[PDB]
Amino acid sequence: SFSFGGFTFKRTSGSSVKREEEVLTGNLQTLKIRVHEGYEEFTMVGRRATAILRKATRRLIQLIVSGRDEQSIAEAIIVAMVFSQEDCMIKAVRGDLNFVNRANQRLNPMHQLLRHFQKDAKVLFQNWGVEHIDNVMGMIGILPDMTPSTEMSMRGVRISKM
Ligand SMILES: CN1CN([C@@H]2O[C@H](COP(=O)(O)OP(=O)(O)OP(=O)(O)O)[C@@H](O)[C@H]2O)c2nc(N)[nH]c(=O)c21
Repeated sequence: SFSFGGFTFKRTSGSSVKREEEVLTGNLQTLKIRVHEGYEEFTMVGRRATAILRKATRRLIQLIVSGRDEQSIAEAIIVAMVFSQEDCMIKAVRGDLNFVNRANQRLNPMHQLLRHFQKDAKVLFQNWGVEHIDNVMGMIGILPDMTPSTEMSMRGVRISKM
């Protein structure tokens, strides 16, 4: 297990090979990220939300989240989207990233991204994408403005009523 974004991640299936990649944000800032290539499934546990995530190579496949309120659910979605390393997330960055930790040391690139989207996830959610969903009992969709929907949801994302 490891911790990211206030969530305890535990991998429950799959594996990944690693490779270094440089990505370029819209503000023309180069970020050096470590990509984990391959299908993996994780449970995420937070203070007020939990999630199950399936990802592949820079690609969120499926995310289910449960939480007490809109805020904590949003927090889990943000962490999963950043963790996915999806291009649309990199492209959602606005301005330069220069965040530091509690010892004023520069955060590594995944935490630069996390901090950025913890401040504002509007562009992230807006650029992520939406899809039609099926009616499945116990599950509901969520739109980029956090409105629930029985018909549509952000791509790959479902909210559990349980
Ligand atoms: C995006 N990220 C970041 N990340 C981090 O990289 C750590 C795992 O690195 P690792 O131990 O070198 O790879 P691992 O798959 O565990 O190797 P192995 O299973 O052979 O022991 C995780 O604890 C986590 O902090 C990731 N780890 C996994 N498994 N998948 C991922 O997508 C990611």
